[PDB]
Amino acid sequence: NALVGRIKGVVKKTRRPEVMGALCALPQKYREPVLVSGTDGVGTKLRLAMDLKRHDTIGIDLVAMCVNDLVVQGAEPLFFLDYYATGKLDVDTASAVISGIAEGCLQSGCSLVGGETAEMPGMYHGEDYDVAGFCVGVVEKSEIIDGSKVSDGDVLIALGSSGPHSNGYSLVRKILEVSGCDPQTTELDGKPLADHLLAPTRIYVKSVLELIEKVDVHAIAHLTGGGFWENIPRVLPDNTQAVIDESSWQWPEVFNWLQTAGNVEHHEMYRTFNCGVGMIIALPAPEVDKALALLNANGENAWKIGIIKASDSEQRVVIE
Amino acid sequence: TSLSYKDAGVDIDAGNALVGRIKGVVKKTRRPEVMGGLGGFGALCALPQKYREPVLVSGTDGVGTKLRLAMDLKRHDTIGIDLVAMCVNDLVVQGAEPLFFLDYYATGKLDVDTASAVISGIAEGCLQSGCSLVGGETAEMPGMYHGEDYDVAGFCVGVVEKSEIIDGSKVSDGDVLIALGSSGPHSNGYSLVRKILEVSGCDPQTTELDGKPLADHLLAPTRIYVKSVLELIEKVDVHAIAHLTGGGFWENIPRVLPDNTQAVIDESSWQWPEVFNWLQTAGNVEHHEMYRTFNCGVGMIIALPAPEVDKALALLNANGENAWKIGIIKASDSEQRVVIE
Repeated sequence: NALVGRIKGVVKKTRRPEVMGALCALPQKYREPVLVSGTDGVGTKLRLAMDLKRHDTIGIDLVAMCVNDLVVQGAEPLFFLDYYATGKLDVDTASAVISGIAEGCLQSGCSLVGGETAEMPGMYHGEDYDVAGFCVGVVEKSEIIDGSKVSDGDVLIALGSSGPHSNGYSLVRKILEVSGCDPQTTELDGKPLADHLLAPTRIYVKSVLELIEKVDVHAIAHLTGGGFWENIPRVLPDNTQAVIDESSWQWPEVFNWLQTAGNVEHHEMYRTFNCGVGMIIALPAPEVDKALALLNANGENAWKIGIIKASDSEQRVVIE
Repeated sequence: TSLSYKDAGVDIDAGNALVGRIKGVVKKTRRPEVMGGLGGFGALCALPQKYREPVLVSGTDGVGTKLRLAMDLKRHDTIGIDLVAMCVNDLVVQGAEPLFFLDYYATGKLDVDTASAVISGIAEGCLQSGCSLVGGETAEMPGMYHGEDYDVAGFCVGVVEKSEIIDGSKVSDGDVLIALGSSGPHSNGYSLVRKILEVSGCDPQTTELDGKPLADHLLAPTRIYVKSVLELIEKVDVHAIAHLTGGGFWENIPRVLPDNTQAVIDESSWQWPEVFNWLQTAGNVEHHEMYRTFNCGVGMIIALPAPEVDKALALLNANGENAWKIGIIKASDSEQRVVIE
């Protein structure tokens, strides 16, 4: 009860006109609407936020991972739900998480329409909590980005990340342990290391939806678990190879610190971390100049990162 | 020494291994509206052609207290049915047809065997509900979950025609209440169940109730009423539907009745299933608390006009439901909203 009064405003303020067991009509502009759905958790980044006593942006991470996966196929995020599971309910901690979820929903354009807080005393020790996220998007059936248009000669455009986002934090915590440094004390390019590590995942919803309306996008890859090696081939047709130009961008410094402090090898960095790339967009070469101009002028860090070539190689991604 | 995700890591491939094993069981739930996605970034499902103004009905849930007892007795083939049943039975309350379902599975180290049995129960619940299991997430957080503990959360999406949303405004003085029998406690009242089991020193596996061990009665999967309720709305003017969950008769029945209306329950119209008689005796529970904690054999209550009762009962009983007239609706002259006589 002490929580529902502190979070009834976030459900009210994120409300879309379509919102009426939560009720939400479909946006009127869709003639043949197709529902796109997904669920997620924040991951090991929860443990780092707990160790740091910083829960103010965990809810942004939760929404971002959901909504970024929806917009990959061209879907407009419609509504969001979360399942807050904990041992003993720390009202201040849950309020900070829900505030972050509300911020993520507002940036995504979707409404926080439902949720639940469950208390499992014997399963969570301390003040631990686990939050599941759930989001539903709508895409026009004819406008689904199914990746079937990815062809030889397409150019790859990368969108910069705000940091590690919400993947690879199991390795982050191991690197911090073996280095023994204090993340709040260790300064890194003028900011504490903890700020680099806890930075909320960037939400690409509005910029991608603006892009699809103006240029012809063939596919989009959200770089999450498994980094480049696992996520890029998910959008590649058979007999195609993605060639990444490693010189086209510099890693944000947090990834250099992680590599050095953990002695992490080249392939492992591109598997565990996004290394500064949140998303990769495949599109035909004549569309690149328009795409880069739109993205960089509308709040993104976009650059030409590579190309797609026809190839029967079993190594679907090359980072040279 | 070069640090890798194998020094700790969540083991994404174990989650990928789980999806590889249960891929066939999940495929069997696929509706015609389901479309293959790009690379699993999101699940694609079209809207059913039936709906001219579709309104999406969504909800999340967990089994919570029943999960504790299910793993304390080390039987987890039906808790996935409970997770789906709680979602989909709530959707049909407003008239929504369940469309698709997603689950969030979290544990310390992924036991692929235990997870596959839970997912198979979720898929089974989706088959009974007519919805598809179209996605999920498996999270490996070794430091947060100790022992063999796991947590599972469900998310469901249903569709309802906008002009047909059931909000209880059609409830009238004189509406007859039909009840749908439950399969047991379903998924509510289980902190009291665990307390009664403790204070009585009862091992529910070696305690026989009517020939079956008490654990079978306590852990019976929640009955799914989707297909019976959707047919009822199709063939009968349904005014309201009460889903008896947490809070029992006293809390859930008024939640669907409009203001200045009262439900009068005829207690002689049914006998409590024996699992509730056992819990009442072993816990010395007041009957008023029984109606507060447990559904006492009544999973759902439908309000509808008196002329349509015979057709409704014939339809429901033809689907295998345990249906009977449980009470009536009358104007509450600033009185209590639920009365059990």
